[PDB]
Amino acid sequence: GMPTETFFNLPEEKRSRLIDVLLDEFAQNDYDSVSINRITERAGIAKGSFYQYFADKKDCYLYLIQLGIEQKTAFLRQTPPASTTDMFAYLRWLLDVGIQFQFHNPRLAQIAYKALYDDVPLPAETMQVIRHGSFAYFKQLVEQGIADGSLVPDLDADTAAFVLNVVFTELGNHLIERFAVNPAELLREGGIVLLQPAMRRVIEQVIDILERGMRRR
Ligand SMILES: [Cl-]
Repeated sequence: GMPTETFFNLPEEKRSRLIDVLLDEFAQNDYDSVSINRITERAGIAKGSFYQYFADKKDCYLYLIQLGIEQKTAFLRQTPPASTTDMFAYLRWLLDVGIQFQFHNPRLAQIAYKALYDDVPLPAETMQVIRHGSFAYFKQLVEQGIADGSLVPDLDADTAAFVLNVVFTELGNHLIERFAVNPAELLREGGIVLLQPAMRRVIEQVIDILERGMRRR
């Protein structure tokens, strides 16, 4: 179901304060561990008033997942595109974009990341895009690269897509783990941008490994 018109007709200051609380709750806790009373208490609203904005917990989770999808697509289109024809130069740009979206929207990214592993109630079409969307795109890129003779001829597209998908999914979390001292405050204050010089040489190192491993000799 969709969020109620009561939720959408809320004053911007009240609705933004509620979304901030919903993002924290769904990113810091597993779907089954999410507390509706903790939401109303932190949002500073009446007890039992959550159901005046969302029919159930499922509808609220779907809204947050769709918010992450729409935000990522809008971020992807607002980013200056790559001026290249090389697959690996494009992959470096796409890896950089994915990491930048995570650093600017950590709670939305964390909710979308947990959906890959946790038992969450998402429709078949939404679940497919979340868990198999990026893999399918990498497989298409690898199949294109083998066809134009740039990649190793005997390369298995499915296997190469698996390696690209796991790296792209986990790099951002590893960068934070390696370089960010107190990530909570660093992401909130926006100081994560000061670690880009150290993070970029890792992004370049990652692409170099994938390039040597996949590109034709
Ligand atoms: Cl966020």
